[PDB]
Amino acid sequence: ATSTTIAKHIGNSNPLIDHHLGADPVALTYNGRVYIYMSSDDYEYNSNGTIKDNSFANLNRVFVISSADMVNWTDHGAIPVAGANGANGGRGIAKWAGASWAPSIAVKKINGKDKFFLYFANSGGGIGVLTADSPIGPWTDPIGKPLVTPSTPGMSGVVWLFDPAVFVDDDGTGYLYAGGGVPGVSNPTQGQWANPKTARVIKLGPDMTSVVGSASTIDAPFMFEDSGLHKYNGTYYYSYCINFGGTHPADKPPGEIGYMTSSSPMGPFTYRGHFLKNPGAFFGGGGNNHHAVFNFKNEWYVVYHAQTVSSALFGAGKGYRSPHINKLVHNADGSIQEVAANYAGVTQISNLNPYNRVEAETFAWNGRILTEKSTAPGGPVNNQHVTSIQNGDWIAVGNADFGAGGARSFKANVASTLGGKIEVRLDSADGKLVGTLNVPSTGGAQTWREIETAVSGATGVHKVFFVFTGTGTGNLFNFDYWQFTQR
Ligand SMILES: [Ca+2]
Ligand code: NA
Ligand code: NA
Repeated sequence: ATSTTIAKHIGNSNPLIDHHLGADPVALTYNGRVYIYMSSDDYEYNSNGTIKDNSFANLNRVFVISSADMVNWTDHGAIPVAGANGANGGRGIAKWAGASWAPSIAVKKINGKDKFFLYFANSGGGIGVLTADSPIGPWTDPIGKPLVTPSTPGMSGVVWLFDPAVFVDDDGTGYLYAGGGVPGVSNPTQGQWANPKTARVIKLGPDMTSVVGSASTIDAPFMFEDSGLHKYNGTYYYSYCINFGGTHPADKPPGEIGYMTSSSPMGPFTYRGHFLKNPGAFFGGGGNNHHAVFNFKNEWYVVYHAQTVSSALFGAGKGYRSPHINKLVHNADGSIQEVAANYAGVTQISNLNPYNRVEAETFAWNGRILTEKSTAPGGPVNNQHVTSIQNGDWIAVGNADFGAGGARSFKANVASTLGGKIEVRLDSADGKLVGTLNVPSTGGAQTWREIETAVSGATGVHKVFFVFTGTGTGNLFNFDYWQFTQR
């Protein structure tokens, strides 16, 4: 192992991923996994190949990752949401939409079957929705145009119609929160900064792809954007990013996450405080806040973004964002403690079972690879592979539990022009070697073979490193999935 981690260091849980970016995160909790959906931040370049500032040109897909344990993330690749102005190569799902910003996600049992709803902002041109039968798709546009526009009843007054947050209440009723922006265009008055009145909540129909009645105004003081709704102990918590303009009182600090409570999902809400400081208060690279509060495996957390990957790569954040998660604490009086955002992040909550098929694109740490959609036959929905593997690169999983009996062998599905090796190491990238898998020439980068090799010394709970070596300079092989066999 020679390659180093960009930003997510071995033993640390933030950022969630660093092999690519992901902005404006939101969380779905579903059947033992947490899925994070993100805006498709990707590095933009000047004509001479130098990095430039993010201009949101690439924000036309939704990136999806998931975890059972908060440390190992499965990369589910990208939903080609926007389909206007070319797609997505003609493959965009929402043909009327040029962008898909700031996704929100919901699940609802309909007709005794779980259905999934992905919402997004078409820049400021309105909020759309796609549906699927799985949290990872495939996705359908059941409407063919925005779900909500400025002409939706109650939506008049919204300056920026974006950052959706959709909540399915305990009675099954869906609610959409959206909006932001500050009225008064170039120079808002002090009062316009303090009460923009651009936050909205609208009740959704039973089908989650229509609205009922009109939108209500949520008078979020110093509203900016980044609506959020969670429900704790019977109380609804509307959270949002506070704006940066005008003078601000001590209790409504610019750019921090504010929150309000109500006994009803549509209000009236009462301002309670703030629980997340600006990204730059904790990290390198600065940036504006975006967040979602969620309860996964019976603990409360907040997913948010920071510019921690671009900052490490370039020495400035340049508007490129990455996901983070930290614990969120409610007090006895229903207030929320300041979120201690950091790199350490959340300690692994359960072990990984190495004896099932584990996607190669399920990993906790990596020393510089990429993931992309795979040509491998079979595999889960939107199956990816690990690629851009050069000599010295590696990936690692946290706390694989080999058990007392330990592993007998190691299988890997690979595709290779020239061939190479996978070293299986415990604890560190230079750690105990338990096996070496010889990757043959398989016929090329799109011809797959599952290879098996011996393992010994793999018992109990360890980080596991897959260290890639070979003589070639470019790409040694593509790596789809692996599996250990029990002794
Ligand atoms: Ca795979
Ligand atoms: Na959001
Ligand atoms: Na690489």
